[PDB]
Amino acid sequence: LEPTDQDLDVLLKNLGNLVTPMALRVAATLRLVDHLLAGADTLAGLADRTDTHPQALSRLVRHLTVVGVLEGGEKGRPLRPTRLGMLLADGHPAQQRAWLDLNGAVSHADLAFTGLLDVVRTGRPAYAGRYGRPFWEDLSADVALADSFDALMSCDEDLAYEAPADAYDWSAVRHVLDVGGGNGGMLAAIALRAPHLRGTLVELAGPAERARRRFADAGLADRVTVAEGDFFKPLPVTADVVLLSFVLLNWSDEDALTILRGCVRALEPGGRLLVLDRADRFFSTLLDLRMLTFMGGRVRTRDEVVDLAGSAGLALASERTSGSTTLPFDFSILEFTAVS
Ligand SMILES: C[S@@+](CC[C@H](N)C(=O)[O-])C[C@H]1O[C@@H](n2cnc3c(N)ncnc32)[C@H](O)[C@@H]1O
Repeated sequence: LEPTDQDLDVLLKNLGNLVTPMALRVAATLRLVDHLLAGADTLAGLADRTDTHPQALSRLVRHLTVVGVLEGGEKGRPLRPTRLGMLLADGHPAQQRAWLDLNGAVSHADLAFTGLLDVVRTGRPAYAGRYGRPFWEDLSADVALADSFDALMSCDEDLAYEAPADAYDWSAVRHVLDVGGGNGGMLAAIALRAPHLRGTLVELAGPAERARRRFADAGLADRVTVAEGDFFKPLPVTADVVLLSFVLLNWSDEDALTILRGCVRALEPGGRLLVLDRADRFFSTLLDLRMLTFMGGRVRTRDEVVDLAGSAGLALASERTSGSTTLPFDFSILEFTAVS
């Protein structure tokens, strides 16, 4: 095959273009579009409001103009965002300004993509190599990253867990061990549906503190407790139900296996281990690479989790996938028993 000039152009402006996406991130981070919409319409004006180097900013601004994010400033027209540029306004529902915000977790993490070669070579995430510690430990210690990461996820919404909680019968369930339960959304929805149910959530300090508050707010502290812990170490209690809610997808096959082995060990005899997890092609592969690059994990298909569970001494007992009005993706609950 012989590449056309159009192929070359698309490679240079788009696919191989690492400059423009950083310009967008700098643009979002500086609230450039917001400052323009609030009245700034000159370079010195924007520079003054962003505390940026006037000449350097003009250069970012020329680029942003060529690529279609800003317009005007014809060297006597007024500097302004384009229709596309309006995506960076603070309140657009697509939250693109938050996604690109270098202060935010996702964009911050995206920068670790400069270590992608090593990621493809070793299968290991680049995040720690860039920032000093692994993704979740970083988010745990830094509330701005944690909250910013959470704010962009549908799981963080008010009714996020109603449907999955609705999908399983908790009536006879006595004690749920919620491994890496985050701020406790699933556990709370469960505890509310099952008044006699007790719960134990194991988490890093950051999310543990937020889960404590969620449980208190809900009148659940009497029966749902929070334990700060490392789910790579032996779990602190046993339970007739062990829950992994959107946890496995964050880990490599190897790390996910060590987590499950840990869960099987805390699972009381006869108990149930539950894994709740789960154009078009572009977005899944994007997500997949972020997951790999950020934390060493991946979205696994059903069978893949089944085989992984099988290697942890678990056998599939039942499976259910369903949709929600809240989530942009259907969810699924894999229910396992100890095969021994
Ligand atoms: C997808 S997030 C939250 C998952 C949550 N159960 C839910 O329903 O969304 C994954 C969680 O695993 C937690 N985590 C990561 N490493 C951990 C570890 N070593 N010990 C405990 N929790 C950990 C993170 O703090 C994060 O809250």
